[PDB]
Amino acid sequence: FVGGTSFD
Repeated sequence: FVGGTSFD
């Protein structure tokens, strides 16, 4: 997901 450390 956009907005975090290495998330989808």
